[PDB]
Amino acid sequence: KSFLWTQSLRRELSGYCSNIKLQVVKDAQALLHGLDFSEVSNVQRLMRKERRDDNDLKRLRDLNQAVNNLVELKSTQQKSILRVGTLTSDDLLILAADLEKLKSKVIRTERPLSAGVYMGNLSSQQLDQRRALLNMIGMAGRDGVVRVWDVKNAELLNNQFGTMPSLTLACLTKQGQVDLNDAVQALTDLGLIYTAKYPNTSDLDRLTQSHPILNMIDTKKSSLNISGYNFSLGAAVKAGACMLDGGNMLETIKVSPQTMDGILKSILKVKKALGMFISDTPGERNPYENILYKICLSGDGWPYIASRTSITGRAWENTVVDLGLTYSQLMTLKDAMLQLDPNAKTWMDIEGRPEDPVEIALYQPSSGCYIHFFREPTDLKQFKQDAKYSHGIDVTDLFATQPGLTSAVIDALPRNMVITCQGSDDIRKLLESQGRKDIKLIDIALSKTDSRKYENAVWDQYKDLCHMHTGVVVEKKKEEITPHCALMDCIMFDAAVSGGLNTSVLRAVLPRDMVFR
Amino acid sequence: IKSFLWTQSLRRELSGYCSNIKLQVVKDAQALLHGLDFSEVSNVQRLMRKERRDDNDLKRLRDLNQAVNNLVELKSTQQKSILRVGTLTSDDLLILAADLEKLKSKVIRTERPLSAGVYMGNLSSQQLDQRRALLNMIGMDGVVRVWDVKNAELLNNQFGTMPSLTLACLTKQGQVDLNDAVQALTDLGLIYTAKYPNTSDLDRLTQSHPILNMIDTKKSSLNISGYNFSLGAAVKAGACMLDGGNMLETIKVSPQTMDGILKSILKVKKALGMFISDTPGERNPYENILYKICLSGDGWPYIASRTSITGRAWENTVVDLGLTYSQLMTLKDAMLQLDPNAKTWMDIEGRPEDPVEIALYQPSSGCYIHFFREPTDLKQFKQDAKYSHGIDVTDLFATQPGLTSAVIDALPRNMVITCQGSDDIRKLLESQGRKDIKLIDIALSKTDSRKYENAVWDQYKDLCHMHTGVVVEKKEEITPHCALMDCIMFDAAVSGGLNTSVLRAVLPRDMVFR
Amino acid sequence: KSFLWTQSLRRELSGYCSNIKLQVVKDAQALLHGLDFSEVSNVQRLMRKERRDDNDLKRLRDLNQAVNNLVELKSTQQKSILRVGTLTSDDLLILAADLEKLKSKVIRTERPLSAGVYMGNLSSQQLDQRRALLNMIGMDGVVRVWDVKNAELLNNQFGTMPSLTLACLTKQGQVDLNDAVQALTDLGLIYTAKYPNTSDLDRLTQSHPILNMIDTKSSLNISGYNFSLGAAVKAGACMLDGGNMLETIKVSPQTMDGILKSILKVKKALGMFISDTPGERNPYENILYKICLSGDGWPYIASRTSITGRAWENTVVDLGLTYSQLMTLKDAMLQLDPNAKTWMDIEGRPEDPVEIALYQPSSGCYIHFFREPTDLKQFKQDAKYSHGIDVTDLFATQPGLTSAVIDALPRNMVITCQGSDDIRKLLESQGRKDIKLIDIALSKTDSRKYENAVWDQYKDLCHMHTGVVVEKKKEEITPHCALMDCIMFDAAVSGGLNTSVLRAVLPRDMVFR
Ligand SMILES: Cc1cn([C@H]2C[C@H](O)[C@@H](COP(=O)(O)OP(=O)(O)OP(=O)(O)O)O2)c(=O)[nH]c1=O
Ligand SMILES: Cc1cn([C@H]2C[C@H](O)[C@@H](COP(=O)(O)OP(=O)(O)OP(=O)(O)O)O2)c(=O)[nH]c1=O
Ligand SMILES: Cc1cn([C@H]2C[C@H](O)[C@@H](COP(=O)(O)OP(=O)(O)OP(=O)(O)O)O2)c(=O)[nH]c1=O
Ligand SMILES: [Zn+2]
Ligand SMILES: [Zn+2]
Ligand SMILES: [Zn+2]
Repeated sequence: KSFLWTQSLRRELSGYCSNIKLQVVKDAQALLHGLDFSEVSNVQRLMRKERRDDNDLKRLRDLNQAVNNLVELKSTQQKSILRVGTLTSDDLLILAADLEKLKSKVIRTERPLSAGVYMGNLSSQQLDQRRALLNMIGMAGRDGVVRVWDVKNAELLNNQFGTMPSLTLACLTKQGQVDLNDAVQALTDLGLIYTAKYPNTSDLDRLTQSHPILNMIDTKKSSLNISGYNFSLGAAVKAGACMLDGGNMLETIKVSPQTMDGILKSILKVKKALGMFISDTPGERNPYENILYKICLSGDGWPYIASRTSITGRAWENTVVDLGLTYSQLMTLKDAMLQLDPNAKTWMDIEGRPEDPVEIALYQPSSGCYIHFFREPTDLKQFKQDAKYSHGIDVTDLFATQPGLTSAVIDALPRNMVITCQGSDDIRKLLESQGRKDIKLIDIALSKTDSRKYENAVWDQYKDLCHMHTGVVVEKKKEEITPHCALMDCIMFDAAVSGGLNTSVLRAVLPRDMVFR
Repeated sequence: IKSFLWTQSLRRELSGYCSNIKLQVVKDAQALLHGLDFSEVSNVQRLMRKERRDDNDLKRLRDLNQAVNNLVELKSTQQKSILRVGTLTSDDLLILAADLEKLKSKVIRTERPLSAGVYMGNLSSQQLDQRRALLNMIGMDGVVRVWDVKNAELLNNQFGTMPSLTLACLTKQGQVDLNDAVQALTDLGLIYTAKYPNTSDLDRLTQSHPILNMIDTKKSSLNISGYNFSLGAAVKAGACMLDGGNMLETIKVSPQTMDGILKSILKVKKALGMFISDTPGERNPYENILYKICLSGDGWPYIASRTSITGRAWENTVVDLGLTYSQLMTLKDAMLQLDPNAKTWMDIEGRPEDPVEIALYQPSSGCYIHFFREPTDLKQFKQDAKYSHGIDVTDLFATQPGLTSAVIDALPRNMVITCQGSDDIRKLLESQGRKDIKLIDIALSKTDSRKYENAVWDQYKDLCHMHTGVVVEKKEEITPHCALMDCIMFDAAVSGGLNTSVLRAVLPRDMVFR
Repeated sequence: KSFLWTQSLRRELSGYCSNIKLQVVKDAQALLHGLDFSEVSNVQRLMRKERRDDNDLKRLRDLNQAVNNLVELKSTQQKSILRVGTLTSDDLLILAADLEKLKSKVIRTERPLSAGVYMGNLSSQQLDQRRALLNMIGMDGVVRVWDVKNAELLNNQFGTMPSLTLACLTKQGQVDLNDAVQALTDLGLIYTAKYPNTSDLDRLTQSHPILNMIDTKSSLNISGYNFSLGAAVKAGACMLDGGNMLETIKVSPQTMDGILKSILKVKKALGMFISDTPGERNPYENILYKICLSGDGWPYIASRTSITGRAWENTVVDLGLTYSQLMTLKDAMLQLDPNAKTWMDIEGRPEDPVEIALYQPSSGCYIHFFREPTDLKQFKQDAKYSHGIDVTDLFATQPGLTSAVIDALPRNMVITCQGSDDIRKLLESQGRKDIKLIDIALSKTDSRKYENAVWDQYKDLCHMHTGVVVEKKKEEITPHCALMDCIMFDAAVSGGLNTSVLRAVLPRDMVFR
């Protein structure tokens, strides 16, 4: 049971807990004195939209920044590198495994909000499976892709949605029109129930007769559904936890670079004692997934309750362990593939020979999504020739690429997809070698001159999407020419067929974290 | 804890008998705030602070209880219940009877010493420690007692807690708004859905709910009143504020639902392995619910005013289908009242090898042992009836067997016993293997022996109802000889007079009769 | 820390230390000239076995005997009675309390090697707790190292001795005696200032190749034929000219009280104590064990393999179960399979029992113990018509075991018995209702078919029944023993009686005293 994991974590981590009521209340007073609550109200309106854009994201990020400026309980950017010492060698293997698993769960929980899930012309079963994923993660339109956030840089969504007890307190007070004191009291009572049990709707009902301010709490919302400006029971419980000058609440834990390793060691002791685990399914976190994510985000702050909105990066980026895709990876890849329209015109192109590919790309011009990844060659002799005369890739730059993607991506391609390419024999052979004989191919056969008419235009617009081509490439007359990229080739070949290049933002299908290791 | 597991299982099984009584408890607490003299509440708290209380004190208590009972609608009323086969099986009733007998013994050894008392004077270090241990377990001239009273049965059911009274006292005597106490106790009730609240929980609750600092966590269910603020009292009241959670506290019992409730308790018992402990002191959840329900087939066993209920649980609920181990513990404990060093008379009626009435009397503290035995020699008995005791043999059927051996076994080591016989007493004590007891033969003349005979019967007639037959001497009719009255009159003869004095029965008048 | 305690003991006992290097080398030279080191190799092979039997034990005890025959540094059987004198009355109370605590720690450490611990079908939480204990002490479904008829033959068979360690290194490491001597001397030097650790040993091996024969991973589940760091350090302590090494202490009956008095001065000064943790001995538990084994010998370094008895039996103080005994009892109970068929039977009434037995026939273990009666009048009837126990023979039995054993019985056991009503009441008395009972109800006649075969095999298991017992008809009959009953009631249900070694769950010195 989840509360048992929590109580044992409380028992084990008691020495890292503190009484922070005063500081949370002072932060709440600073917001009350300093924050535009009509702008809070404005951000609540934006979170009620089914579809949000960069203008919506800017409003949220600016408000988060204004909140951050007024409070003292703030997390600071602190990369942590975990080495043998307080943590054992086996401790470190356990932690690196569990963080790989959390990376998978978090990406599959958050990414489709921005990447999107195609929900148009699909079979009954596909629609059912997809709906199940969407429902599980708390998730229109065009076309027919379901996507909550349409933004140029999805990375600007990181860490912008956490609840903070001082904000929750200031907003209950100001937006609910009660005295700060009555707000503190209602939360204290919820805090007290939480010493003994997770509070439920029935418990909260009884509390609302005492404190009508608790009527603002929606018991149907989860942390998947909310921002720091919304009133979930989760937000209220976390605030109430902070009001006790008393009892080992995990929400009051502070981490510093001096206590990180020990706090993690204590978590691993409870992990082994209770058999806690990271789940393979996306959506809501268990107590262990939650504590581990919060601690690893920053070795300097209050993991549960400080303002975390100025923190860049993910927890698996901010805390690293120092001494064929996995199941976790394959699930990420499968769900990322759901963004593709199986019916749409889809280009494919490769660099390297089809029995030895080093760069592969697929491109759907209509929605603008692309698949793009790399493979280390087997035949280094032939690679060197292809490097001089085609692709200009330095082999040593491929060392950091994720192995196994060629198989895995090709296996995950929609059944009966139709692929368009420039030179059909190479593609067929590659697809057949990976066991896909069902994919139909359209060979375009453009002339060499017609093929590269939009070459300069494509590289002018889209250069930032590929940095792999570093070597000078020549052609026999020898003259220097622009290197061939699988991805740019899909885009220029499509532009040549279409008779023009549009200025479109493109959407990467694979996470960068999967393309490279 | 195993105990809270027992409570939670009972809550599940019994949920259909629970009810939403928030509004009634609060309305009752409202009638008390409007109606009750809270200076008298305060007066009764003063009296509960005394180490020694008397009948005047018990008076104030019962009268204030009557005042409380007159103001509230949540009241249990007198309802005797007889359990017969039906909803409860043959096997069920055996279990409940075995369990009530266990509870009875436990409860008496817990409560009776508060008024009967325990001698703590001139005893060995071993005995003093063993007695101190018992005393600590139960909340407590050589005798330590708390209630010095004429009729101790007037203590029954005068000390329960009740949600409405606790709420009304918190409010008035704490000087906070009613809603404030409700709020604080609600919180306490919420915690009690998940655990039994402890001192730590109370500490954290008080920091925001100052009203709770009136609860002193040292005070216990045992030796405290409905007017005092124990954690138990607050927890019970909070249980009533939720209107949910299947709180045992909100159960109502009627003559129609009694057998069904006890059947569900028995179900939980078999499933959890619940039991009545033979240890005195704090009640486990099984012992406690069993007590509370069997007190009345009509009320709210946990939270109603019960102070108008006469009788005890094993008297108001009965199963219709020598000493047991449970009684021998009760017996061995009741005997602790005696001062081994005091002057002690012993007299018997019937010959030494066939006793029918035995008595011992310690004139200094006024306590007495008195019981009966069925004769083996019916021939010699009828002669004894005509010439000595006038006891009708059939009136002895109703007396408890095996007291002769158990009492003589439990008599304190090295006691000096005074008697108008010595020889019949010796033989009998030797018969039971008590050679260590020293005897003083007083050898009074026939006529000096019975100088105070009328005086003694005049004052103490109600203490023995067993002598019914006409007794003659060579013939003229004479006053029958009673073992108890003889001890008293022989003592008066030696003393040169008889004091007007209340005596104390060492044995429960409930162990003498079956 | 333990080295702190060692340092203080060295300061205070220094007058009892002597230089014994010459005698140690002489003994090692006697072994080198006399001992069969192929047989030493054979006993090392036997100690590598995870499970060992009585043939293995005989090999060890015969080799130990051969060693003992060859050396002059040997301890002699010498019982010590401690009386008021050099030790004060309070000294004697401290020492009595400590020997009781040490007895508990020692039994909890060594006894499971032979009694066994059940590690079969149990919860996750039980297996974790039991694994922790087994790891602490250096250790079908029952894990045991020694499967032997008489585990007392294990006593004093595993001590390290400097002459043997020195002889074995020399011969089996194929170096000159002087090379081993100088190597251990250097180790002894380090020991004047610290307990040598792995880095110290690693450093020394680079100048002394012989020292790589030593393992750094203890004194538990090894012998004197093993090359532990402990044995090598002990040998090294003997190689030094002075420096107050506890290893060189000699005790006699004249010095014994004075040595103990001095230890107690250190105990008081440092706050030394006997731990309740099973496993490795701290220096106070160690010196007290070694001194109290014999009042005549070299407690750390002599051959001890001919001494019978334990330290709390060989040294005694003449002046309801303790915490230490309850710890011992809880651990003893780990031997039982909670899932196995288990008989129970009692003599005396359930309210007043005087003999209790439980028996698991598959594994062969039995719980068996006594209690003094409350009602002597009923007891005397039971003595004449059932059990034949003389009440004065119950005086010497350990009280408090009824409550303690029953409270300690595995959760959810199923118990088989002949007549269920008395067992129920007794179990109910200690609030054990989780224990399910099976009433086997054999006829009186079928009951006791195997009565004579059981007594013929197992008489030595109960000596309590001395009274003549009779059955009205009046004729003499065989007294009824709770233990023998479980055994014969089992044989009747099984249709035969196997010849089977039985194992007592409880230590004998827990049943008595
Ligand atoms: C991008 C986005 C995420 N979310 C949700 C999904 C993210 O996984 C989640 C991250 O929240 P945090 O994990 O940032 O929120 P929290 O720390 O308060 O969580 P908890 O209550 O356990 O302490 O926010 C939204 O509700 N709306 C959005 O638009
Ligand atoms: C004789 C005497 C009895 N008693 C009481 C102690 C107990 O309150 C009472 C027995 O309990 P009730 O069952 O009388 O008390 P309760 O129902 O409130 O207990 P709980 O909180 O568990 O519901 O006998 C005294 O307090 N003082 C006395 O002097
Ligand atoms: C029963 C049994 C005991 N033992 C032994 C291991 C230890 O050597 C022995 C304890 O012996 P001593 O206590 O006899 O050991 P020691 O004096 O050599 O050790 P040290 O001076 O370094 O503290 O218990 C086994 O090894 N296996 C067994 O099966
Ligand atoms: Zn490229
Ligand atoms: Zn009479
Ligand atoms: Zn026997």
